[PDB]
Amino acid sequence: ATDTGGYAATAGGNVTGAVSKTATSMQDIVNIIDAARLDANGKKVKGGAYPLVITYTGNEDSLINAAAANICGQWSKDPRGVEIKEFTKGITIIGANGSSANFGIWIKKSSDVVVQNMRIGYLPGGAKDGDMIRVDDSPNVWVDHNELFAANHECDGTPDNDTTFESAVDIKGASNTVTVSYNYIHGVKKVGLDGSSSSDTGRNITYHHNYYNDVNARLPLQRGGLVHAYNNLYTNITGSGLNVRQNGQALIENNWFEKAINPVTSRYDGKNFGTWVLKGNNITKPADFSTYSITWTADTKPYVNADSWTSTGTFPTVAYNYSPVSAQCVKDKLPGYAGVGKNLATLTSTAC
Ligand SMILES: [Ca+2]
Repeated sequence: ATDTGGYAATAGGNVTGAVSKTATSMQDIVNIIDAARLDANGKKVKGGAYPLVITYTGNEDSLINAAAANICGQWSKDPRGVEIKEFTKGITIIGANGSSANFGIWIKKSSDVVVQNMRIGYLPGGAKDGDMIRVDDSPNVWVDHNELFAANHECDGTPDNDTTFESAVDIKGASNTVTVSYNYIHGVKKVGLDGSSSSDTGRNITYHHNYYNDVNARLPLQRGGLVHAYNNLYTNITGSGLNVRQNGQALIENNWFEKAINPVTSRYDGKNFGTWVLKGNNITKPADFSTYSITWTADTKPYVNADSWTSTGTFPTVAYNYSPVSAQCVKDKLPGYAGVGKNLATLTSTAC
């Protein structure tokens, strides 16, 4: 019921007393959440009055298709997103098949929120934090079976030459336990941070069974804490992958890396290098780099790359229960389980 296969343990809105609602538009989602804060007497209840299961049936393909055709006109528009602020009764936002959104989900100071089967893409407002999914000061969040996409490209003359599009899954603050699973993330320059700054360290996050394709960096950009990445398929990484910083620890197991530049590294700070424990990935030694097109580059400040493909530290005993399939099975099967319209199907060895 509360098993996500990672550090997050939540059933979201699928609990006792849950109220099911259908949202046909972004504004409905907003109105529905607002109504869920009132008690039988019409007075607001801190954290929400009752649990919710919102089924989003909206479709914004027209907005998405128009944006895909004019990539550079997106960054300067107003950002669009539904905010889930201080809602702790339990909430699940699940898209209907055929559903789509050109707006993001921004979670702040909440807990026990699950967002599933949502196809989100080409969001406007990259220069004003137009994230697809943001988890801020929010423990027990599960982002599962979603398709997050844009174009892995940077337009000219954008603020900081970094704002053509914002991130897919940014995690920051006290979001102590989070699970990011079965997502199909493609065409994204900045996938997601795990800590917004050098001081924003900590958290225990699990990234499992995600399919990354044509992404530039931040898988994630980790600042301290623990990150467990297993059964992910990493292909066409154009910049860097898992960047473990501020003495963070990562357990990188049974993943498949292919056509990736700097898949596992610790760079951009020049100090306080993170560590990684590598085991069961398709790459087992430097000899495999050529086999899978793994390239390494240096940085202008002191850095550490896993070009020796050896463990550089340790990792505490993994709390939860999980059963990873082989890296080969991920490569062969994952694409059919990750994303939307897969009916939240999970990959087990039985299917390998
Ligand atoms: Ca952001």
